[PDB]
Amino acid sequence: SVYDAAAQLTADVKKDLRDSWKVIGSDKKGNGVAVMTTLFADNQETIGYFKRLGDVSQGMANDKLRGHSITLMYALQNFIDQLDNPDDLVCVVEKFAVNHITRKISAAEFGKINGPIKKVLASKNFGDKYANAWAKLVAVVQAAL
Amino acid sequence: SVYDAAAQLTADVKKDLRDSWKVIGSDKKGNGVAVMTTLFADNQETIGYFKRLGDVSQGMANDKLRGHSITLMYALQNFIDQLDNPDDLVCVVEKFAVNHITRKISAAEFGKINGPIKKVLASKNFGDKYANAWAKLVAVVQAAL
Ligand code: HEM
Ligand code: HEM
Repeated sequence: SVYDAAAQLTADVKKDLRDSWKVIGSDKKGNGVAVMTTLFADNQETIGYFKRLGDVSQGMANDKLRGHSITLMYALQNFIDQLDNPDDLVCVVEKFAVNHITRKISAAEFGKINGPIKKVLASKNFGDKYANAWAKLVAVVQAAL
Repeated sequence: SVYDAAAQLTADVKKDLRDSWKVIGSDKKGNGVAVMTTLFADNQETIGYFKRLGDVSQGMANDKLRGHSITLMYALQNFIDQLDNPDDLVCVVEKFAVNHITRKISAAEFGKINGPIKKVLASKNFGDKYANAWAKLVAVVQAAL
């Protein structure tokens, strides 16, 4: 249930998400591409899903990858801005869920993003505490897949 | 090209875009739904394209329409944030262009959004000057369609 998952976002979790987002969200282009490139390096078996982006090994130099990456960060910004209202968070999460259900992405594969996020957070000095907080948010999307 | 269209947005245009967005973008749920509902009211022929959203006449009550509307406002937020870097604005614009090209939305049809935006701006007292500024931004997307 996406509703039960959304309920797991307690006061403490929401604070950690906001505090860390102030930092990671300050450079959407750079951190977005870093998240994506890490995903492709750590789980090479997912590259096949992104054929539309072309050669993702080019990183920041790939225009399609950069556009996709920046937009991905705005999806996260969207989630963070809906933390105050469970009903609105749910409706936006289900919106992006569809975008992935159409690409045949399961909850298990969607979860492969936790690794990259934890690595990007660690590079900015945010440890496991924040990684776990973000994992709970990703869990809300997984519940809708 | 899309670059020429984007590279043409002047300082005065960007200023009016940012000033009006500070207001219109402050309530993404309320103004986003207002935009979508206005589009359906004035251009009833577009209703069929949004069958995935269900009964759009339900407005705010429709969770799918609400999720779509809030998300659309973040697409505009994305554009606004990339105004000072034409290279970044272009790659995000082309990304959203693909989303509509896949739905067979022509440049002319995409332009139907100008009416709704003009009316929403007007509801907050932003006149023709501001409406013209937004049509210039919508034109950057049309250059990609
Ligand atoms: C925090 C986690 C993630 C977020 C918020 C997210 C967000 C997005 C967004 C906003 C889009 C564009 C939707 C569209 O225009 O159709 C997208 C596309 C996509 N996502 Fe994700 N995504 C996430 C994780 C993943 C993961 C882990 C995978 C694969 C294992 C995945 C696979 C895809 C694919 C295949 C596309 C289509 C790319 C294209 O052809 O343009 N996503 N995602
Ligand atoms: C200010 C201009 C507009 C913006 C910023 C915008 C933005 C968006 C975004 C973010 C999506 C979701 C893409 C996805 O996840 O697949 C979307 C979907 C869509 N848009 Fe637009 N759009 C605009 C104008 C229009 C207009 C005027 C039309 C109709 C003539 C149109 C037709 C569609 C359709 C049919 C969908 C698919 C909806 C669905 O089934 O989920 N858009 N738009």
